[PDB]
Amino acid sequence: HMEDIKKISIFLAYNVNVDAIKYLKEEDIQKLIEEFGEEEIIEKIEEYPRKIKEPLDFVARLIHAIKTGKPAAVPLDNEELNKWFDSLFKYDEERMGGQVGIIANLLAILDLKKVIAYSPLLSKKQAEMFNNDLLYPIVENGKLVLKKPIEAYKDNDPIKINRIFEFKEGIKFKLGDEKIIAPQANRFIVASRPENLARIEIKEDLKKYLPEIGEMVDCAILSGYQGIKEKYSDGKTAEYYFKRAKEDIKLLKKKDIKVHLEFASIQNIKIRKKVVDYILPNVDSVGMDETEIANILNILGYEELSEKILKDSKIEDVIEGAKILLDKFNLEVVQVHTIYYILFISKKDNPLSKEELKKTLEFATILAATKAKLGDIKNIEDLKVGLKVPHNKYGELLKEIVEKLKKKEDYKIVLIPSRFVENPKSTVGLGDTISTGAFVSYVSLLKKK
Ligand SMILES: Nc1ncnc2c1ncn2[C@@H]1O[C@H](COP(=O)(O)O)[C@@H](O)[C@H]1O
Repeated sequence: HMEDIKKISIFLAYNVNVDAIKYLKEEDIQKLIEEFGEEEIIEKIEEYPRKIKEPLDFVARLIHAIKTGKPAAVPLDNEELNKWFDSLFKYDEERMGGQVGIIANLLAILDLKKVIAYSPLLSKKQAEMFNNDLLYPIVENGKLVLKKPIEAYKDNDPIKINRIFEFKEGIKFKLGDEKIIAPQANRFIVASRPENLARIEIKEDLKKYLPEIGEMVDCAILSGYQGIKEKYSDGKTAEYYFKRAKEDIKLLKKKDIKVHLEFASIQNIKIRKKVVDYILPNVDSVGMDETEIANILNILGYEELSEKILKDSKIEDVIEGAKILLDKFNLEVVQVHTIYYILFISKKDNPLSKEELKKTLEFATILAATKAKLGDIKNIEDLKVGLKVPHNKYGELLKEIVEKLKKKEDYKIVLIPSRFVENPKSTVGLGDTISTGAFVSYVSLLKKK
């Protein structure tokens, strides 16, 4: 369990935010009903507002989402309503949000050699969420300077905050003559994609220093493409920002680094196709689940294979879909993870051995089990709790099937069962945790060679 991971430097971009979370109870929803009126809410629920313009909009959309138990996200109509919303519906706790912020703080906890995180906005309240060991790129006096986020914040900068409302399964309240029971625990999110506050991009002053960043770094993890809009009020489009994102990878890759992408669940099929066209063909590693790999194969035209994966979920079909992704997009490794297993596929000429790829995946299952059972990771010593979680029994059966499948190839295929937690404290961002552990451990073993 010796960690060669600490010898790795990494760059992260682009999405960082603050998560203000409210843990709802029956008493909280009852107070909203009395304050705003049972009859006005019912009338508003039939209206089904697309955006929240008055406090009654948030109340109606929240109750509507609890009734279905399905996730829902509704933005505020205007950014000038932020202070009014926060003073009206107070939070329980604030913490770091976003794929960059969460993973960077975790990598800083794991004593990585150098962790450079970048985000467009850096207010004082946001810069205090970062770990003190993190570094933020700044241009001053015509040179690239890495300084700590608390020493590089800006007072005039806006802040991006996601207001999250969690409700447990079976929360019961009465609205009118209807009795409402939550069929499933879920989250209702009040958040906005960046426009007129910031943009998903590396600013023009830092773009000339991306190759210099790629020299002092071993690998990069890029995320946040789901926040790009189709059109913008100033006249810019998604193509404008996806082209520049393609430029950032090319500038970073003028030096020898590995770039990793975690395939996020993007509802917009048009932005999802942009990530397949602009980002995926230009990175070196990709991680996803069974649902997203079927979405990718569907975009590539393998509709017959996409339907088999979503309907039956047999490992032999998922393996065949990952081999299509590997050969088409100049990738080095494809990683597929579920609740039962995590699959790893590389080409035959990969410098790592079969047993080394297993050790890479064994670290990913320990880091994931720790976060699922503990709910959060605050110290390196906490990994011993994830070690206590035994392997999935059904995944051991899948492992034997993969060994037998190799009866007659140019691929290194490794399967390992996942350390499943029966009663996890949380499940948000667990896919980013497994994928980061596998990629970071994979870059470690390549560095030894
Ligand atoms: N109770 C659990 N114990 C361990 N791992 C889990 C548990 N629930 C979910 N996971 C992992 O979380 C991943 C979710 O990633 P995603 O759906 O891509 O965000 C799954 O593929 C599982 O590997």
